[PDB]
Amino acid sequence: RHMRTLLIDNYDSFTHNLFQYIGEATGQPPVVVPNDADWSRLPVEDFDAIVVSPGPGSPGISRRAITDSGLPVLGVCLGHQGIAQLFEPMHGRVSEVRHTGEDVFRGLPSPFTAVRYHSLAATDLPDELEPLAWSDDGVVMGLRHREKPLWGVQFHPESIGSDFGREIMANFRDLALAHHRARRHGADSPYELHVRRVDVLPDAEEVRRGCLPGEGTTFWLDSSSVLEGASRFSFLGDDRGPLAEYLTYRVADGVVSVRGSDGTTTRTRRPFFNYLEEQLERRRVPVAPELPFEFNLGYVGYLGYELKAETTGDPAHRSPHPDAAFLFADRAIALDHQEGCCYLLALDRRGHDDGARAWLRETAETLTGLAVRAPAEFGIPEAAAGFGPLARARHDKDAYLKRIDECLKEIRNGESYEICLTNMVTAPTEATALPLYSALRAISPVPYGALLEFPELSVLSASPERFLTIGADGGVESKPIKGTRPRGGTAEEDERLRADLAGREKDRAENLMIVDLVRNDLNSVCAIGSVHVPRLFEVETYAPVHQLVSTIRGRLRPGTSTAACVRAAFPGGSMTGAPKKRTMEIIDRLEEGPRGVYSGALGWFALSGAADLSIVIRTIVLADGQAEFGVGGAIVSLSDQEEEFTETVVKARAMVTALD
Amino acid sequence: GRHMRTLLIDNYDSFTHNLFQYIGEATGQPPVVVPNDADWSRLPVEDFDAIVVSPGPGISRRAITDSGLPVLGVCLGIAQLFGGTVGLAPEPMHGRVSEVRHTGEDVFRGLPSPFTAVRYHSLAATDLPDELEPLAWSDDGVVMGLRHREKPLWGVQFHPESIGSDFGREIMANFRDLALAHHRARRHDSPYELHVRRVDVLPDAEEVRRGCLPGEGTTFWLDSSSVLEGASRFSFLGDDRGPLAEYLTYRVADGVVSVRGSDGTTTRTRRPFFNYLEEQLERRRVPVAPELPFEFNLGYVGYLGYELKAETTGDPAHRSPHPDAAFLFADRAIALDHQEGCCYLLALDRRGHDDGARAWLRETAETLTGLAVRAPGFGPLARARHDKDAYLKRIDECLKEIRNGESYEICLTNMVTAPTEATALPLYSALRAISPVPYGALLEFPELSVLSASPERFLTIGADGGVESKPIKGTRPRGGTAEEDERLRADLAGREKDRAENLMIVDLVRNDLNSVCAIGSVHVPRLFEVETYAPVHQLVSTIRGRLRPGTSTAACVRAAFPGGSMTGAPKKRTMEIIDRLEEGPRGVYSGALGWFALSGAADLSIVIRTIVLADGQAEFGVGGAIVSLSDQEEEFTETVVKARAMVTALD
Ligand SMILES: N[C@@H](Cc1c[nH]c2ccccc12)C(=O)O
Ligand SMILES: N[C@@H](Cc1c[nH]c2ccccc12)C(=O)O
Ligand SMILES: [Mg+2]
Repeated sequence: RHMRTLLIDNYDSFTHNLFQYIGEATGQPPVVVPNDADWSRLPVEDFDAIVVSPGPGSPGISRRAITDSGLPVLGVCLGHQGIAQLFEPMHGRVSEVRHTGEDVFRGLPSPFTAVRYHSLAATDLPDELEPLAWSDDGVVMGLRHREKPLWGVQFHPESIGSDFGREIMANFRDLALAHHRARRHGADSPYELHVRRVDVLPDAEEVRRGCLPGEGTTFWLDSSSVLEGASRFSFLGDDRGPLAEYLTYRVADGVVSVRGSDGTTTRTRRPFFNYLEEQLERRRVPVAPELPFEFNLGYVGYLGYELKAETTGDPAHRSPHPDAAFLFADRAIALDHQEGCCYLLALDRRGHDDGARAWLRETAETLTGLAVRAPAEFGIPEAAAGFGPLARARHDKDAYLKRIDECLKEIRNGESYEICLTNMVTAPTEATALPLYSALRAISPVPYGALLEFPELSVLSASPERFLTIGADGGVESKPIKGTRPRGGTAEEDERLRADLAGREKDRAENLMIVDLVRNDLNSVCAIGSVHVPRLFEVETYAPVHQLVSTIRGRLRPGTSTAACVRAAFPGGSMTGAPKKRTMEIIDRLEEGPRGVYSGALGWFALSGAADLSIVIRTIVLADGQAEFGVGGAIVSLSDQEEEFTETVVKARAMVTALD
Repeated sequence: GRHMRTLLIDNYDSFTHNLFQYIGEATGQPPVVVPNDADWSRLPVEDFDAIVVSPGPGISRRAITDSGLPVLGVCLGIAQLFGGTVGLAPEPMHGRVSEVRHTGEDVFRGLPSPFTAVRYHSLAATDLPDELEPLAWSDDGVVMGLRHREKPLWGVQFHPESIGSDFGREIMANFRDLALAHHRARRHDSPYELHVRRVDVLPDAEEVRRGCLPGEGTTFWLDSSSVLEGASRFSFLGDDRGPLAEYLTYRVADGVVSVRGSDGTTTRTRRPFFNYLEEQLERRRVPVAPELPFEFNLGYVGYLGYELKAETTGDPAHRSPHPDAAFLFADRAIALDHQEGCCYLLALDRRGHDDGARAWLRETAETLTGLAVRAPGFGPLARARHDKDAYLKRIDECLKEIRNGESYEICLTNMVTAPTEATALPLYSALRAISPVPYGALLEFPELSVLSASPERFLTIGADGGVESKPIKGTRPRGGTAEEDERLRADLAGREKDRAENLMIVDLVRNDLNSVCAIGSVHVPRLFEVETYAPVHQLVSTIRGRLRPGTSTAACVRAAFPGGSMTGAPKKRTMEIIDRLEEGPRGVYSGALGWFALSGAADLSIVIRTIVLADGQAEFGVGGAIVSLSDQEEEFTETVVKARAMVTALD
């Protein structure tokens, strides 16, 4: 559903201006009720946010909305003064307003112009209210309640002489969504989360080898590249805990297989995304304030491409691997690469003591023993050599050139605007997961690296791509990568190719169409006005390749689960193309087989409702003495067949090099 | 009344939810999304006001052809449906930007040319049938915009909602506006029949009053005494001699509507005036005549008295000595086109009969052709209700209310009365020569004569439901030299006090228009523009909106009356202060004077710089904004300055 806003009219001549601004900012008009209306009569349960309009004179139902309701409230002028009390003269004149950039003022430049309609201001402010903004005149322009979701502005955002009025109203809408997403959680948690900070940062690979079994189900979410703003944390754990479970899914059957600490495999004939939504709602646990990350344990694993059968796609091909595979992590180790410390997370059932407090104690001793001095740290045409000596692509060059030709025909007939045509390469190897991964992470250090060691398969990911980062507050971020340029080797040819990638209209167009596609997916589950693009066509360089990256953000609608958001956006637009449904049908025909783990999502669903998912690219799947890795690229009207083939070989190089 | 219901047909493409967002933000209401494989039988198409047809790689055909509703086709349709060609573009372009140049018409209203748009097509429109018309072109010479010349169909061969496009929200709002215009038009079984003859001669306006209208009897002269391009162009003259003509007056005391037929009998009706006017305009609806370059379709010409506030948001604190409303139902009018130099004659028959309307046109056409060959302090005996000492204390009282936060701005006015041995026409002749204005008016009614030298636009409302208000607030006198005027118009635009006085009224009128206008439609295209007339320099701001569907022209006037530029903010509480301190009625002054067209259009001035003649005495209102920064002596002197035009004309 969309969000519901109550606009309380205090009988001033500005209520209808606020009506317009709320309407434009939130995409839904507020329900207007008079101040002297009956409170007990009003269906306040139906409403999700109150805007208290300016009134004449000094600070009826706007009092009850603040004290009792418990709903998000925005006080405008006399509503602001109302919040200040319950807990020089300028009319139609402008002041420069300076602020901290928090809550209703986020995104706004300091200063910004606003008009004031008052002779009275909040001089002595109560201890439970903090000021957020001041006029050049030196009176309080913004305030907040430190616990309750209450906000005040001592100016008219909707005044013609004011700037960023719509933004302030969009910010209040955003604050109210996050408040109602945080109210869903109560005393309903079936687990107690124990946290322990250890003041050592051992090498992540020492933690994997030293703390995790070696044999059995393990996960390692590996920030092998650490850069301020891009990546900060690594996560590791195993299935040895008493409350830990391993979950698999087959589309063909449509059954969820679940292995507990009983040893029993439970078969449920249902869809995975609904299964996950249900478990995540039932197993809800609130985020810890002591943690600088929002992964407070939960599900770690991958969603395979073929899960499209439950989204907007057809079950055309069977994967030989599970279509979904997740460890429910009851215990995990978190490395903070910025601050140089560790966090130990362990689940106890809210009533019981299942040795969670004991695991924190034991693994803390182990980790301090691994803390030792941190050790010391390709171009074309050799990058475009082959897939390796023992390797065999599903489609050889000729077969792939014909699939590209078929893509160009489908685009000429106007069936697709962009096709992400991919190939699958299978090479025999006797290599074990961890040694092979140790070589890969050294070759291609990356923000979204991962080693999953599951019974059916090992996943060795050197992905740099963010699919969905969802906060517990309902904030969504997607960083689609599309537009690739090889490295030069010669640092002259390299920075030349980097500049070529940012400038070429072809690559910009490849990226833009995916930005529009991901915007569309997000808009289907996000609040009207929340979906925006703060960064377009940023260049990111990694050991193997130069990548064109765009950033899309949104805010989930109330009643939309984190699982619902991923379903709406799965499979990733950056791995399908536009329009998605018809493009995935073209992909089904030309690829003549499954993608499997490749072009799916890999990451975690937290018990806090937060999530962080990568796109599975630059990944080796190890199963039964065989390494298989996907490679692909965008086909558009302007594409050259030879160049597009060469691009799939280049993208394989990190995986080809790791294997030998 | 209600908000517009937009339908969005989903043609199975990854663009629908982006269009959903942009329609939502632009119109303030999310569209209903319907799959293209829906059943048109079961679909309640009657409940929807507009259709957006999403791009594709169904019921879209029935939407454009059958439905007969406003349609915006984006990318994928209208071209091919009306026997147009779908031919290959010079270069296929998917997610590729181009500069779009356009005429600035319909969906392109207010967009700069060029603007940037993203394209997702390999096919374009080469040839276009007579019925279709191109509105926009790309930088590689491809049609980017079209419309049907009759049916309300618009085509856009780019994605407005694409991240790489600009002014996408503006395009969807423009389409919403056009959809409101189509639905306001289709509503306008007519009781009357409108006859129009163009006469390519322009006589002197004052000689048409003397020659064509009688010296005694009920007459009107809407006088563009000042004529400037895009400000004033037309003058309207008429009398009550017609067979269907009616004189209509109202009293707030009784709440009685008195209508006087051309037979001579007067029929009385107990009904709130705005509810009567709405009811009559709804009954007497006659479509716009596109032969006419003006919107006045015949109808009611007259004034709304300040005391009508008792039936809007105000209290009946004082009874006007004059009628609280007074309108001549003009069945016959002379229209002067000062730009093109021709006269238009409008005459009204009843649908059933022929009452010599065709005859009146031919006769007065010969009369006008004949005339065009001939002619192509407050005063010495004046008495203010409040003398200086009294008016200064009413300002002191205004300042008390402002310090106690009861009002942000009070428009405190005085009423001046002076005896005169002068008749309506000679006095107005002097007044219009002294102070040429766009909204000059001579209304000669039985109870009173109204001599308006108002430059101020209250509400200009088109038949398409487009509303404009130009509130004036911030005044300065003229100077002796041209160099003195430049200083004073520079000073008026610069002072914080005058800018504040004006801004608060802009916020007030925006609020009034938003109560009756579509979400997103209300904007201020011009803020703090200085206009110069004979008596003073005026600080003027322009406000625009579009009426909600099911909001009458009369309903819009009711919601905005009295004008914010003559009350202050907040209007309800400030009008109570005015009631207390003025100790009597304003009457015609600070009311609204103009016309209500049978087409649903209206053009109303604010009554300022106006003399009322009744019982052989002249009376005129003057006032000004009182704010926290107001000096009493200065505010009083301001009222004496604004009297100069009325005082010089009387002397
Ligand atoms: N880079 C993430 C953690 C992470 C590493 N590899 C991943 C793979 C999938 C999901 C998350 C991750 C962070 O800093 O918080
Ligand atoms: N100036 C208006 C007509 C007009 C003149 N005086 C008026 C007084 C009231 C209303 C309208 C008018 C026009 O050109 O169209
Ligand atoms: Mg602004």
